[PDB]
Amino acid sequence: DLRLHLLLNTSVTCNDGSPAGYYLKESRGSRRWLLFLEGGWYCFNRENCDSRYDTMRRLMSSRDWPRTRTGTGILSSQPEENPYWWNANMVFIPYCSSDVWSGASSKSEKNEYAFMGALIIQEVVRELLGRGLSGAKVLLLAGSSAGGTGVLLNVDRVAEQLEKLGYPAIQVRGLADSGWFLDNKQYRHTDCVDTITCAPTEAIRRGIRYWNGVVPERCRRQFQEGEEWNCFFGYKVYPTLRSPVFVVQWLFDEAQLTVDNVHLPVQEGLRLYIQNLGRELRHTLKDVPASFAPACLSHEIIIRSHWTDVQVKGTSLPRALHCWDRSLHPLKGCPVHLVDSCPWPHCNPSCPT
Ligand SMILES: *[C@@H]1O[C@H](CO)[C@@H](O)[C@H](O)[C@H]1NC(C)=O
Ligand SMILES: CC(=O)Nc1cccc2nonc12
Repeated sequence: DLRLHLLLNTSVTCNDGSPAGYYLKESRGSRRWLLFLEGGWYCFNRENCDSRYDTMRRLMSSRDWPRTRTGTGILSSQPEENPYWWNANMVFIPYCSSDVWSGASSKSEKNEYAFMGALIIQEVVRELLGRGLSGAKVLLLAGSSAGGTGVLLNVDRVAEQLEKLGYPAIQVRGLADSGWFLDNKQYRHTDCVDTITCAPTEAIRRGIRYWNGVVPERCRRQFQEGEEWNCFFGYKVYPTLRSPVFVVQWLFDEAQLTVDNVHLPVQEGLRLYIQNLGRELRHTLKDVPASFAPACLSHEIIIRSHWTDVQVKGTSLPRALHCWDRSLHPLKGCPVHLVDSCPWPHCNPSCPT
């Protein structure tokens, strides 16, 4: 299990002012640290953040958090379930800021909620240094869904922060799972009048000004003021990053199809859209040298119990991540770029059922 630790700096809080925290399994005999970022959508105005506080309060408050948690998938400590990093120090950071890990605004008398996702990550890193992280050699920042996007938004921040604090020997890397979205044309169109009819391109623009959200500096200087929402999209923010990032993304992500207003007898018009979405996602990963993109209709992977089962062209995800490890020291029989080529959901037989 991983034990809960509330942040000693109580000014860094969840949405409702309660302090944030992290769960930790520690491993003396290892200098490897896995920091996982939870996902769970977002909220971008007063009224849908109020609805989130009624039925998704654990994603906005820590007052009801459990006392331990069990690592699963890549966070497991059993080699049978986690052939990749079973012996590493494990950290699980609950997602309680609803800002795609981008906010930097406290609760005050102008703000009903606090959005401090970007600062939650700083404070966890700073407080973990005094518990072993100072002697680490690799800090892998991972996350799923909204946590996957938060990896891309924060991976260079964690590197830069450890450089100014006097720890230049720590190698910061990122693993973004199911956070590689496309701002594409929709299957049916609705203009942003409320929460259900507001596309992510436009909800995130409102979110940034509501959250006071931050983006990677070098991406900000490209799109400049008013256009920071572009940096929330994988193929646009990835080229500006310096830290090595491994990208995992289903070719037909269910969250991508949801925001595209697709709900699965498919006829022609829809057949082309689904096929065009798969080819478009492969085009964006063409220059991503460390990637893993099966042709399945699913969502999330790296922390599910059976994350070892999916294979792309004979290679499982934990093997590709191990091949990634060696490349950071083309390897014979140990590939890192694994993107399916068949063009319909479940054309790969190892897809999750
Ligand atoms: C707590 O965190 C805030 C925001 O990062 C910072 O301004 C403040 O100095 C911190 N306090 C301590 C005691 O570290
Ligand atoms: C759950 C989550 O974080 N979703 C998203 C983040 C960034 C861009 C997106 N485009 O569609 N969905 C997006």
